[PDB]
Amino acid sequence: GTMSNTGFYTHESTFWHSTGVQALYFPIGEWVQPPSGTYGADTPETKRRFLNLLRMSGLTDRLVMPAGEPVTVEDCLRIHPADYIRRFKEASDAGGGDLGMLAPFSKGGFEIALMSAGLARAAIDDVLTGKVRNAYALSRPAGHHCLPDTPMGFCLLANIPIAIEAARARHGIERVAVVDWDVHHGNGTQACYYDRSDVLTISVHQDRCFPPGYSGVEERGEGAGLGHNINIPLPAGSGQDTYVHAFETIVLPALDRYRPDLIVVASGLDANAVDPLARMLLFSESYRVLTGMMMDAADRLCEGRLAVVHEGGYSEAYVPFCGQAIVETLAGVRTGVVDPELEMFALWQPGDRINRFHRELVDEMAAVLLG
Amino acid sequence: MSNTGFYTHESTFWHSTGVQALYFPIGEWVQPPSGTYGADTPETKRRFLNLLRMSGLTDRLVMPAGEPVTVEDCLRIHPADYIRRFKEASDAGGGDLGMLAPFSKGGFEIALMSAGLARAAIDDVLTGKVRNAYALSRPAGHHCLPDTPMGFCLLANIPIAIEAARARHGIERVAVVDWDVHHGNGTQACYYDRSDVLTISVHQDRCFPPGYSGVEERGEGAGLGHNINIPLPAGSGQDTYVHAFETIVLPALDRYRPDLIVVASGLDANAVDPLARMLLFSESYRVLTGMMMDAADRLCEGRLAVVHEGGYSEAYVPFCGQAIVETLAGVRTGVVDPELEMFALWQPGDRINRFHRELVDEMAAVLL
Amino acid sequence: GTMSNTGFYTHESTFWHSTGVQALYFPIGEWVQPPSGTYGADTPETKRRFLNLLRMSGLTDRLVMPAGEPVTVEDCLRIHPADYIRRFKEASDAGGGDLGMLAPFSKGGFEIALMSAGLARAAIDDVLTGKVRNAYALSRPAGHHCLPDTPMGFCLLANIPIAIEAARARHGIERVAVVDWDVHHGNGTQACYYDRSDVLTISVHQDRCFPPGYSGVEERGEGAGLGHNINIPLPAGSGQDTYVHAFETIVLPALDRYRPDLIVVASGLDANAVDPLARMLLFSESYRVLTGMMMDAADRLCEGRLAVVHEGGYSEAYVPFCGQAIVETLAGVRTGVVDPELEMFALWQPGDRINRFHRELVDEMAAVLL
Amino acid sequence: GTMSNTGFYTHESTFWHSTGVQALYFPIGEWVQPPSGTYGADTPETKRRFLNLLRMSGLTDRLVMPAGEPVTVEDCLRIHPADYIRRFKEASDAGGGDLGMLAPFSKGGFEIALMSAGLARAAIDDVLTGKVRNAYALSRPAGHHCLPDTPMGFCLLANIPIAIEAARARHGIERVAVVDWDVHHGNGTQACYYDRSDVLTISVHQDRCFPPGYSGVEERGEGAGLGHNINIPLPAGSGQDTYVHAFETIVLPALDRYRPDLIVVASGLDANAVDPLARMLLFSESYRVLTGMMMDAADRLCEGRLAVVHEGGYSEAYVPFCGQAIVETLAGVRTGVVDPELEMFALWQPGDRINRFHRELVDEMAAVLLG
Ligand SMILES: OC[C@H]1O[C@@H](O)[C@H](O)[C@@H](O)[C@@H]1O
Ligand SMILES: OC[C@H]1O[C@@H](O)[C@H](O)[C@@H](O)[C@@H]1O
Ligand SMILES: OC[C@H]1O[C@@H](O)[C@H](O)[C@@H](O)[C@@H]1O
Ligand SMILES: [K+]
Ligand SMILES: [K+]
Ligand SMILES: [K+]
Ligand SMILES: [K+]
Ligand SMILES: [Zn+2]
Ligand SMILES: [Zn+2]
Ligand SMILES: [Zn+2]
Ligand SMILES: [Zn+2]
Repeated sequence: GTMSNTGFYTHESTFWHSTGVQALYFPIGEWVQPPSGTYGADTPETKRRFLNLLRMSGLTDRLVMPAGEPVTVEDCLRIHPADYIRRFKEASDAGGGDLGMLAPFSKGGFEIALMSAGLARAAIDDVLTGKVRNAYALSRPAGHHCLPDTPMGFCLLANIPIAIEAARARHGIERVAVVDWDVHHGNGTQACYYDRSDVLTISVHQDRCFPPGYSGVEERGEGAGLGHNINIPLPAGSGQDTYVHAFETIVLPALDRYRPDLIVVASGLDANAVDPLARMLLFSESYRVLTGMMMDAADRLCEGRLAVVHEGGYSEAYVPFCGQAIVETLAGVRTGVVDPELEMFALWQPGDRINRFHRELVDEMAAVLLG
Repeated sequence: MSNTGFYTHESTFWHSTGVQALYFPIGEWVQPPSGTYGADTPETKRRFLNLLRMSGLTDRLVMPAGEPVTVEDCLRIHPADYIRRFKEASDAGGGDLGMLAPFSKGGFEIALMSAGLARAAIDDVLTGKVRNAYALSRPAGHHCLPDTPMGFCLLANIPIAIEAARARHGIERVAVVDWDVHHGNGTQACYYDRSDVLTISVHQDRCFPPGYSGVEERGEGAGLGHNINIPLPAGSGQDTYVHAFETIVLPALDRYRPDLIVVASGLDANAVDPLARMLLFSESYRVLTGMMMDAADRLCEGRLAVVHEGGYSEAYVPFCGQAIVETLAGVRTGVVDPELEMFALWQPGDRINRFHRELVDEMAAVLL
Repeated sequence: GTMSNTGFYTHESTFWHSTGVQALYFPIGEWVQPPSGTYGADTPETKRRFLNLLRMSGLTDRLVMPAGEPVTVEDCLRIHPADYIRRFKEASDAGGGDLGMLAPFSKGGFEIALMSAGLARAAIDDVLTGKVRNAYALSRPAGHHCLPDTPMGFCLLANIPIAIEAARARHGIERVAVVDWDVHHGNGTQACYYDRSDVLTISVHQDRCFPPGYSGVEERGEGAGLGHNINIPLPAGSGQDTYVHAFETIVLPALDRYRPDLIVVASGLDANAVDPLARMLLFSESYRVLTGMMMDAADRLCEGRLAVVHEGGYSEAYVPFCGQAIVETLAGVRTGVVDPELEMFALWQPGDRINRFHRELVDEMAAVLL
Repeated sequence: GTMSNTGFYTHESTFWHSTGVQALYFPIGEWVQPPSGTYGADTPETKRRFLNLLRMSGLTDRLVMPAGEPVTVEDCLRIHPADYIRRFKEASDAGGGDLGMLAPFSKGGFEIALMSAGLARAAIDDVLTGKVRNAYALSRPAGHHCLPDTPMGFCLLANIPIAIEAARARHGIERVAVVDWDVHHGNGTQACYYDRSDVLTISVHQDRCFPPGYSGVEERGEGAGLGHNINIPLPAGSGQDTYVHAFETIVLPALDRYRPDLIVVASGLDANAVDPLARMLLFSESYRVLTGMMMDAADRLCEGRLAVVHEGGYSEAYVPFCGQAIVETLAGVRTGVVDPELEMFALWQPGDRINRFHRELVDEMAAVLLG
């Protein structure tokens, strides 16, 4: 019982990153009144409360929890140009700033970003060397929107690509699949590997949400990357049925065709049923099913090698239950935690008429993407 | 001076639901919140009023001093036992006498004031002191059953206000159009067997009450045909809402011929609300308010009273509320909604909208 | 009866000024963790809750509440150099900043600072023209630490000096007294008039608090201003007895000798018993006493002309009861408001031994200053 | 580098205790408006931020940090009557309550109180068995105002007395000294041992603060406890000089005469210079001095056996720097932490004239209490 083979990678400094004073994500000034209680959208508590519940549940006693270690600037330069890293560190040493679109940070945010990327790097490395069978990295700030030279949407470094390239330099790995179930499009991961065949990048996201107006079915890669990028925009208001169907008919077959040597999941929990930053209806049970599917795929394709890296998630109240369910599934253990909304959110799921239409939309995309 | 009344009182912001994480009670697995506590926080309503003041619009609004309803007003809807137990709990430490309707010490008096804002707004529209009105009621009312508070609602604000107007003025027909994203089960129950109020609810399918749709609940006895439930799919945007108003709500009002239109205006269908999955934004509420004003112009001499219900985004509710009041008053301000472009880009695609329109068209045929 | 002759000057935009993300007033960074919940020290709620209680009490029905109007850049230039105003406006048009010592502000803070100063200007003007007998201006951001060229300690413009100089240009008023009972030293007001006899500046403050380490008894002005500045540093831990003694034996006699044509109170409420930014023991009853004393002085010396301008106060929970008590005293009415801490904060007051010693310290200052 | 002999005892559940909605400590109601941001006075963050800074500082890598274990009902009954324990458990199983004066708690507060007391019990036990040389227990809820029959002032169980009596039953310890430097009077500790000679209870506190109006110099015990209780009320506005003089002239000589076999410090951090709940002027350097004096006393009198148990402290911004200073002193190490208020809070200290008068008051008390 005792110790599982699942690693959980976290460091206190990830909770010290601050985006500044916003009302939700709206900058103050003009017509947006400063907030009185919670400021910001990516608040530390939207990630800390997940860790706190994990500790209260007792699960941490059964997890491998290594000390966090930051990436180096050299690790960053495998993805980002030296000019971006210089200006980022320069602003961080002053009073912070925002070098992209909706990517604010405070004094010292550079070092925290290095630690966050280091949690992902260590999780992927420890899975590859067999120190653990699978892993969850509680990275904050997130990574999947960060382009090589432009931070975006709360993401300051390209966490997953940095971790993959660091692993390639130290281990060599023939093919990697990144499955992004954060509710927003993983435009950063897509851009980092768009012209390459050695990473299959898959994103399931709310149609048109972030980047705003973007769907992306027709963006399949270019050059050697043609056919190695898969975008699955789902309608707002999709629930577990739609997500499970997209995984069954698109994600899983795409992974079987590609035969990766490692599966990385970009795990945003912002598709949850009460998140302010999207319109989806997933709940804790949904994340159990999706995690189980990814574990099954990793078991069949790459000896169970599955690394899960946190991205978004904006409900302080409900994100902890979804994260708890993921880690429980990775570790193969249940706890005494009771999700208080388990039945309510099941009753909120769309009816059969809506689910049938959403499946038809998914089937149409599966024909376009897999044939 | 505009001819639009805005009814608000400071005490409505002093009602508190207690410590919850969102709406989850704290306990073994729900950690107490660190920043904002609760879901119906005072700021989800005060920030609307604050923006109205910053915009200058309050200088052109009629803003009477709030006056609470009396126990006699409450007893037209609620049994004396409920009102007694409510007052007794409020005089102690508060409590929760229903399902998800917590309140603190003194919450009874605040609920009387909240209902009084709705009573005054409706009365002032009926007597013509103002052409239309917005009542910033908190706590909300549209989930409150005659003997059971529910879903943040402690008294049946709109029904108390209608029955108070009837007791002085005698009104033959009133229509209540509820665009709060949750089903107005309280309004529905107060008038379910009556023809003198047409109750219409547009709500997210299955949301609150959880799993409830309600198309088939069309009234009973003398009220048969006088209740209309319009469940819309989660993820519906402006196109779907406007179509449901064009094809169901407005035709239903035309047939019924109300002497007064009351809108139960929750702002929780907004695109970033935590408590629903809809995609309305400030421009959507301008369109819907314009449609209700045009209906009131055609049917009842512009008599339109708008009573606040839900809305849970502290950041974004103010811009939606501002847009409604600007539309009621017929004046624009310098306020620019910073999310106008983004929330337009978020709207559903044509394929989704076409399917949602088919679903609305099917209900329109059934609902006559 | 019906309406009073007391004005209350407030504008919604004053609550929209933000100092940014700080833990209390500490900047976030390597060792100061970002706060969860309340960020900053000068939070909007430390002033808005005062107004909210005033509304709940019903007192606003009987107060004159004119619409707020800002001061102009021209009004500011009577005190501040154009270079400061230009750099302040420049930073405010971008993303905010901090041009001094512990004076952060956000985008648009310049226009809000103009409105805050405008509340003080209008309050003083309306008292002078007789529109109201007395007034309270809920200014935020505060003003009494702002030097002519350097903002400091949450103060971005010199509210009271700008208001006084505007009243001079408009009405030619000759002698004004400023009595500053904010718990911190009014170094800005002192600096603005240090060489001038047409304003008597008096500050009662916690010894060494803000500016840190400053006491100031011997700084009594210069030139024509010699004898027209009075600093009364009181020990940390002083309560109502000590404050009342300093007012009876120093403040009131100084006003009698100066013969002002207007009394302005710089009213910070941060000497209250639970404030985080000072160590004093005043409570709502204390502010009734001090306000009555200032009203008595104004009644004797300048026909009741008394304008009260808000400065500091950092207890969201308790500042409202102190502000309410001041405004009730100014209007000569009582309300149904019950201060829940009256019994406890009276029990917290220092014992006789300490009060005796504090009185001796006050007596020594009085012998020097008078 | 390597491990210190200092224990730090904390459990996640102590941060889940909630006092409910109060503005500061004022109950909400007709004239106290509900708070917007921070609710309550004893907020979880007033203790968690101390732990968070300890982790950031790297000091935790060199501290012994055992898993928290709660006390049992048997342990509580050594101090509290069965009727109180029964009623406390009953209210906790429902929806919480307040069984005393200013001691609210929420559902499940009973189990959390048992854990909080357990942190103190284990700290004292491990100091006594030699598992660590000294220890800090981050107890929350606090204990030192709790009377045997009546909770008070945020304290639900008598943490320190429960811990001492548990140590007596298991180890037979003969004499213990409790030195309470929380800014409020330790009326709970005083009551628990008032007629006993086997605990010397010393409290340094702001005169008249809490319980309100209480000074207490003349309350020196009864029966076998005569001369074994020492109250040192200091004036509001006292700073480091006054506190240090009180320790040099009263606390340290009292410990030398009593010859304890263990020293327990009831460590509230609410004498700090920005605390809302008192009027004192201590800062992080002051707590280094006071902790060093207690360590020197323990070194001379009881083989270094010193257990420090958290009580109050209500500045979220500043309490962490004071707690960090104490633990660094116990462990005998420095870190990279920079207290940002060192220069300002030194400038705030009282002038010579006040310090001389406060010293005279202290001298008069030493003449009554020790001679
Ligand atoms: O359909 C059942 C119906 O029963 C009636 O008694 C309630 O008042 C209605 O609101 C409800 O919908
Ligand atoms: O007066 C304003 C000043 O008050 C002092 O007590 C605080 O330490 C400073 O941070 C603040 O700026
Ligand atoms: O404070 C502890 C003691 O205080 C004394 O005044 C009481 O008489 C004692 O019974 C009590 O235990
Ligand atoms: K995605
Ligand atoms: K509805
Ligand atoms: K002063
Ligand atoms: K003490
Ligand atoms: Zn996301
Ligand atoms: Zn609603
Ligand atoms: Zn001050
Ligand atoms: Zn204390």
